[PDB]
Amino acid sequence: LDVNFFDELRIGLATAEDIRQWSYGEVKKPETINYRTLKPEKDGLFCEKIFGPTRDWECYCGKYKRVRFKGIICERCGVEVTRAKVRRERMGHIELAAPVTHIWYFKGVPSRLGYLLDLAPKDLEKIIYFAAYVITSVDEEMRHNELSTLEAEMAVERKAVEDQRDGELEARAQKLEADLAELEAEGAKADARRKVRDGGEREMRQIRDRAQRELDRLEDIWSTFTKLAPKQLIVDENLYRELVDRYGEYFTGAMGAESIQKLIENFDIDAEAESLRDVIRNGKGQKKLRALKRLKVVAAFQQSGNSPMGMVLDAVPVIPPELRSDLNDLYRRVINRNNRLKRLIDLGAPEIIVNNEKRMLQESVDALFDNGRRGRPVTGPGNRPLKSLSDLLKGKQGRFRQNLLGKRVDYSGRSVIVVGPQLKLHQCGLPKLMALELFKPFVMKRLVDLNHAQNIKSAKRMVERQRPQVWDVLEEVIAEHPVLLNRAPTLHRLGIQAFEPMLVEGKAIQLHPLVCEAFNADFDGDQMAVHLPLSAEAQAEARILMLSSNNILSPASGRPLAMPRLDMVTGLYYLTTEVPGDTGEYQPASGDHPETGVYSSPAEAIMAADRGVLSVRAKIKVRLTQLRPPVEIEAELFGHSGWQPGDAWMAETTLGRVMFNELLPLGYPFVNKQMHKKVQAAIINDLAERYPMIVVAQTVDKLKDAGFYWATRSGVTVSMADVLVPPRKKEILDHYEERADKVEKQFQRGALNHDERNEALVEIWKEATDEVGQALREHYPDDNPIITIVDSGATGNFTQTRTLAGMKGLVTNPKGEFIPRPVKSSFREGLTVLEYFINTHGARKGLADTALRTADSGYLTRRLVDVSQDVIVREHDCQTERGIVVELAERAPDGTLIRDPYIETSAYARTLGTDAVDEAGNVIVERGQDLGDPEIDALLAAGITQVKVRSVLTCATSTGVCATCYGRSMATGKLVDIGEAVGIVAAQSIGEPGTQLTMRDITGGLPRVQELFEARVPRGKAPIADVTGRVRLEDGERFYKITIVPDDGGEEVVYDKISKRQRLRVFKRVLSDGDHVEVGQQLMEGSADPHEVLRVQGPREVQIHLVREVQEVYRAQGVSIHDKHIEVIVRQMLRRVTIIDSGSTEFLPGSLIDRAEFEAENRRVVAEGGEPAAGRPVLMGITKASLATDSWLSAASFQETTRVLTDAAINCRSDKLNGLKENVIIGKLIPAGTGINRYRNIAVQPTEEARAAA
DNA sequence: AAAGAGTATTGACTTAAAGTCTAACCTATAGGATACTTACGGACACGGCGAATAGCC
RNA sequence: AGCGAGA
DNA sequence: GGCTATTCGCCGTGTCCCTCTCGCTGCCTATAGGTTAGACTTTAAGTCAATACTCTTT
Ligand SMILES: [Mg+2]
Ligand SMILES: [Zn+2]
Ligand SMILES: [Zn+2]
Repeated sequence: LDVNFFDELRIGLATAEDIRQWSYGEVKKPETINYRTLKPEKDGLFCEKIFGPTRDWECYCGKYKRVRFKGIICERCGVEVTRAKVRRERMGHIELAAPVTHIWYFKGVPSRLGYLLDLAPKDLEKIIYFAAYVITSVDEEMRHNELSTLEAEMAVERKAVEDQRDGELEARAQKLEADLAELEAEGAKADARRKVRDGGEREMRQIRDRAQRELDRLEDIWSTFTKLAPKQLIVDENLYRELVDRYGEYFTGAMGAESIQKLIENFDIDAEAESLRDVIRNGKGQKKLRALKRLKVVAAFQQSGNSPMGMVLDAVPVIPPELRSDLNDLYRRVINRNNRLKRLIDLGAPEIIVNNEKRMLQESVDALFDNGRRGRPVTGPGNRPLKSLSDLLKGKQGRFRQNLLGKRVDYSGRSVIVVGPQLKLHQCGLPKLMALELFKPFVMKRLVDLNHAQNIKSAKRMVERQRPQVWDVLEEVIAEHPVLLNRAPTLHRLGIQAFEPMLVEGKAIQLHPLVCEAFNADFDGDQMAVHLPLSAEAQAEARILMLSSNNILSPASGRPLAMPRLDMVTGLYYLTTEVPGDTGEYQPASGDHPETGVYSSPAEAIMAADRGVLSVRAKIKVRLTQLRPPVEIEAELFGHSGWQPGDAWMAETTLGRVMFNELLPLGYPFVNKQMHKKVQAAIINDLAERYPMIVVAQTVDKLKDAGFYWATRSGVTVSMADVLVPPRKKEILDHYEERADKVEKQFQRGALNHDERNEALVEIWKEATDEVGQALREHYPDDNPIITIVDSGATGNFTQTRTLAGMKGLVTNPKGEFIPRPVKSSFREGLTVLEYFINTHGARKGLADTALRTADSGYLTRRLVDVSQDVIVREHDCQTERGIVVELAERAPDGTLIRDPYIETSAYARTLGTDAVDEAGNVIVERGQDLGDPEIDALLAAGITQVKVRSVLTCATSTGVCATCYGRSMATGKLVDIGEAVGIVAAQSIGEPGTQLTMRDITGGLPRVQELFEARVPRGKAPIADVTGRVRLEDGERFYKITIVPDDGGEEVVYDKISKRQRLRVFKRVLSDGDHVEVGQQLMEGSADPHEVLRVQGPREVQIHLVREVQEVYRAQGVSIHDKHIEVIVRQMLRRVTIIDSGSTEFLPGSLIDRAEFEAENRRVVAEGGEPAAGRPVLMGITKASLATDSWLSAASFQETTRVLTDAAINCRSDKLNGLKENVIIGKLIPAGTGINRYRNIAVQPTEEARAAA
């Protein structure tokens, strides 16, 4: 059977010997099962004598029927009596009467047979489908001697044909003499005599033409010989049969697959490989390019021990009888045609019939291995293609991406989800029936242990009728058993989290609200699947790694994802905001009474608020004795070691803020700020950074509770009366309609064309839009429900508010342009019919655009994951000096350090490569620090901008990356572990903001991202500066010519065809003709292809370019992704070098070889004679990088299955099963996280003191 | 010390099963001779190939 | 195999 | 003067197109051999039942 001894997996061409070695028999009849008794036939497609017994442990006839007869073969029927399941294991084989060629190596462009034999594809096809003869052997020296003899014999034949030729000419002459005698002897017409005479000499012209035909037929054949050599096709078999009958010897010409077999027999690989290598080394140009193409496959066969006989097949293997009859029918066709061929050869048949039958057999094998590849697919009942033996493997519905990496699983459930706010963050409701069913084994065990049932089957009966006693035991068993909750699609790592389940009454998984965002799961009919870990390892993994309370911060940007939002944030905003002039406010008036605003303790404040005296949102002064004061008050009152739990201090704030601040931990200082969602996020981020995660969970949960309660009390409701239109709307409408009418009049006088007036109206109405928006904003009070919800950060944006009251605005044309009408009505006021009809365009287009974009995003994520499927941490530190530089703050022209806007995703969570230096002073922060917020603050304060940080790009470790160079784990909040699969995390983080990554020709959306990671030359390829020099732009419409005089160098280069419509990117000032340029300044407007920038500026500059561009496109929509994930991908992109000089070491020119292996070869060859094989770095798309891996089982799982398997087979490639996809497919443990060889084999034992306790 | 039950004998009766033989009834194969002798989306990418010009035979 | 539908 | 090679264009074929879930319909005749199936005649295995003696329990 099989064990863990799978260290290496090998694929290769299977020779006929191997095929008949695998087979346990030889099916030779097209009979599946008897129509009447319904049993397999002898020697059929389901023969029990071959593939085993249908029902286990008896032969066909039944002489032996029990287990003790194990491994015995019954003499009567020959069935080996054993287990029945072996029918899924044993193979047959069909011994083809004539050879056939495997399709994959024939039709898959480039035709590997064609390249191996150097036969043109059309030619080869005509050979192997019996349409044109091919020679396979020829003669040499005796060829010379009989060529002289044959020169004499063709002199004889030419003389004979010329003799008949002149005899025909003389017969013409005599018939012409008779004709002229008739013409000029009898009385005939003046022209009729010349009619017959012209006709006669016309007959002679055709006779001389026939002569020329005979000449041709002889000398052309002689010329065919005089330069004859094999592998030479001959169409028009008439010439072939002529040659054979005249030249039966001196060549052997064949037709079909066996012809190719013979061609491969008389084919020495070493001589052809040497000749091709010589041609490449000395010959240049297109000829070299083809010769290189063939050398690929020719070397593939040379280096490996597999001979090219495997391409032509003598026997076809028979898949075991589980396929069970679409595919089976194809097999029947093959067997029918093979048997008929055998009979035809036996009886003795004309060449035509047997040749046609051979062609039919070839076509049948073709259809079997791949139906529809060549010619129309073989169709079945209902006129549909038969699912060929290869269609099982390819596509979405192929075996690789429906059944191997993705499987359906037992012990799982699914239900709709309903918000439950009463649950703790680490809990999830689970309906009683679903839990009972899922846990039916465990509850059975417990109720048999409890003696509620006598035995297992009685217990199973007990549960199947849900007897009343089986609920208490159920509560006992479910306790302390984690469960995973997935919500498809799992866009990112936080799509699946482990909760502790709890029973709930009715049929609905009660989810915790705070994790809603993590799932993006919103309660209107989403269905969340539930999975149940079983093994001790799985339960530990779920309880520890996956627990919902253990994953608060996003793995992408680390911002808290359990943060309160929507309702809770609104409640907190209402609680912590301050309303001057409210009841119970503070007033310091004296001379008549005290301030009457202060309170002894917060408890006093709540007791007053219970009375209708103190509002929760009034300014007051409370003597706090249990909340830590802010930094300044602590530093003033206590200064050094203020022990707050007993100390008291006077706080001038609102009671609501006090009630809030009690929810934070004891150590957190008093905040005293209005709780915008932003401020909440900052608070939670700081809390997670400082305090342990469990505290973060508890605080977040308390926050949710308070938020919901106070949102209920917040008094936020929507009514028409609460939606206040702006009173100045009509005046603005008139004011801007006046300009619109003016533009209409100017157009009606021909002042401007349609496009110009469309743009003018667009501008006028957009201005009107902004004006009414401003009027509405300033018209609203602050306490309004709508402004309250929007401005608190709870949800929605002011554009929606403005559309709700005021004016919706310009509506998109279904092409994408702007309707110049535009809509002038608020939804509150109610849109008119035509305004609504115009509006529908935009919404329908948006909905449509969502679908295609999510499809493309999913595909992109698949690509990125595959490329990064093997980027996992391996070492703590490589100590590599190399690093990248990040700018941080930029010097102000007046002199000042303004923090760079995009610092939170660039330098945060990075390890310093070199010690910081200040004014050539001491080190503020030395090498090897996480560079968390205080560090960057210190650097900014001291006055340093550029800092050298370590990154994955400049990581010295060959395998994966090291912990330090990668930097901080964004999710865990500390340094990375030695098993984290940072590659998968990176890719998923890039892909997650898909769809929400929208757009508004050079691309700028998800297509632009794809292009950046695909290395595709952009459409708007703006030229870039190459060498510093004064520019001499010339004027060419669509073909700007651009000269640049090199500062030092060679020759200025002019760019023949560059688009004029672009706008020159500004330089040190707008870039203009006559200006000295840089080595990288973008000349024109638009992007630049990354290959060019690489070739100009080395690997570092192209790296920085790619990261900057992708980050830009993402930032353009406001999604924050840390730079490091991108760095990981671009690192994966730059790992291969192109070979210019082969040196003398097995490196074909143009080969894409890994840099680590490149260096290894170099250190191998420096000794024993040095031949440095020069190479240059190169940038290759994500797809190519993935498909260039050293693992065929992963590349095959990825895409374009047929080609990758054919290539790997020809190379006899062996997969070492080191990646993640592979380990998934074969079902052994991934080498990542808890699977690597340092954790996978930990030894655990008690202590000697513990043994003493025993 | 007595009685009842179990562990044996033996014969007597009984029924499944099973090994021949039949028979008859399906079942698989071959053959049929006046003369006729031709069907019925769209984008990316690479590799197999138009149009040109110059040099060499 | 084909239809329709939810997220 | 013509053909081929080194240089461009041009066109054709192949590959890909997110995930998860729910319900419903689609001529004839002649030979020879197998074939089990079906009944007859054996068994072989099973069931009943008389009898009696010995051992254990009350
Ligand atoms: Mg929803
Ligand atoms: Zn048998
Ligand atoms: Zn490193």
